[PDB]
Amino acid sequence: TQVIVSPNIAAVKQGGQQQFTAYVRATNAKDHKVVWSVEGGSTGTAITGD
Amino acid sequence: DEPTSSTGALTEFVKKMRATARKLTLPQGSRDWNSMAVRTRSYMEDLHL
Amino acid sequence: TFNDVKTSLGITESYDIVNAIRNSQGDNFKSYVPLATANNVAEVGAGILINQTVQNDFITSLVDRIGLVVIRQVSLNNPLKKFKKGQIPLGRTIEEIYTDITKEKQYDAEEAEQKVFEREMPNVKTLFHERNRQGFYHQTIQDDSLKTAFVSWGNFESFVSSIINAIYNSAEVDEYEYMKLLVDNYYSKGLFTTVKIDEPTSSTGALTEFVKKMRATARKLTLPQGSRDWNSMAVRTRSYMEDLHLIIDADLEAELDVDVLAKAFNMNRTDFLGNVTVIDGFASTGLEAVLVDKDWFMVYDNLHKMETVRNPRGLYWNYYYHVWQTLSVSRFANAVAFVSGDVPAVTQVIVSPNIAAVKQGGQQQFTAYVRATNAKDHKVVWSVEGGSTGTAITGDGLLSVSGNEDNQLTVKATVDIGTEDKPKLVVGEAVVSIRPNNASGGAQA
Repeated sequence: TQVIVSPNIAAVKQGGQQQFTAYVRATNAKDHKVVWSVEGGSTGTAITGD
Repeated sequence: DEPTSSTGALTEFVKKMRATARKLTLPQGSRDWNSMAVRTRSYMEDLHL
Repeated sequence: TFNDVKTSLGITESYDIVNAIRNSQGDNFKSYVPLATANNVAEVGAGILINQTVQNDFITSLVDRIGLVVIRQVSLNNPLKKFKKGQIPLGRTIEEIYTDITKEKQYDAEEAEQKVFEREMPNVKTLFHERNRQGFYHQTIQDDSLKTAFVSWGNFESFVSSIINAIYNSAEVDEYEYMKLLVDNYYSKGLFTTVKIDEPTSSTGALTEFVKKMRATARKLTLPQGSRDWNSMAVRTRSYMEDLHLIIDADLEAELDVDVLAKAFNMNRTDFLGNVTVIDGFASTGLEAVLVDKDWFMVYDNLHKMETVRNPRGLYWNYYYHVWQTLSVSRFANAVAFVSGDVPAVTQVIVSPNIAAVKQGGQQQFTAYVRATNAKDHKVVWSVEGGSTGTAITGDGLLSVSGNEDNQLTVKATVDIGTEDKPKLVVGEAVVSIRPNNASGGAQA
């Protein structure tokens, strides 16, 4: 039904790294896969898996 | 889910907490929470988390 | 005395505001353009260091006088003096004793017939503090030559008083640096219980993830049953919430102050839960927010002695203010250092009472207490380095010495972390002396 992202508001230092956590809110326990992405910013600003 | 795993899993734990603690203290009681399965009733001043 | 000098003496002068700039551009320096005496104010308006005898502008034979003397006074106080615990006149060493809990046995009346007078030793760990610093603050005041430098008696006394307050400030400056040094000693020796955090300066989630580990450890330290961990001796001990002292620096306050509190409708729920004190130090790397019991500090005193001599040939006094202290750290109190950055997998392996004193042919079990930082790994590897030919420790800590065992032993509890090609070990150690048996000895059937 929805996805909740941990640290909904984040304020990260340049060069810093904030670990984010997805919380998939569901009914059937299929343990669904998350694709992480990021909008805006440079080429260097890129999210990894998890 | 583990409530320490996120903030979104934390509030989900609280909603399952407060819903359950209300069920234990309904005036009509239930069989669903003992292990002798009797219609018992708890009170809010008695529940210890 | 002095001959000529420049006015800029210790001045590096990033840019010349006087002629090279204010006379030069039509820029933001236009507010200083109409000032007629600006080239004088920019010259000596920082203060000068060498005083000339400037003549008078009209009667050139006259001189210009010092119109005011501003003796400026400072009072320097140790922020950690509330952790100081007393004074020792006689003696050097402190014997801090902890007694620990013991193990239950089962009731059985039939076995109790023959084991009335059986004996069971208590579990007592002790540690030791001894006197550390011996220093003095030499100062010399030559009162009679200093009468040439003043005109008022009220300024002469306020200056000679100030030099007496140059020591008693330095005795408070150096005592503070020694009480910070006990923290960084205790981290360098690897004895805090490190809670791995992120650097709170980077992301505000990493700040808010740090407040959670702060309040948890504070609640964990003060559980009424106590806890075996959180100290270096590994005993069950219980802290009081009024006795926890969170020692942060000034930057980590303003992170909590601007970010966390400013935006907290309920201030007491993200509070640090300690008696927060502020430093500007910890000196090492990643170390911050040391959360200790007040019994952690074992700072005692030995001598506060101001001893004076007067040279009568040259009219001066010497002021030797001796300070002798016992600056040390209890390990029976429990202490947490929230270290950001990368910390090892295992910080220390605490072992059993390290004074076992086992008879030949006897046995002794040695309990390892691994201070792991992250979650889980790390089976302990045991070792009997020391005497041999009979001395053999098992996979648990049983020693089982010998009949022939004479030399003291070094029971090692080894934990392998890291790379299999360069195995970094965290080796905890325990000592045991071997007293002779003298019965069931010699030869045997």
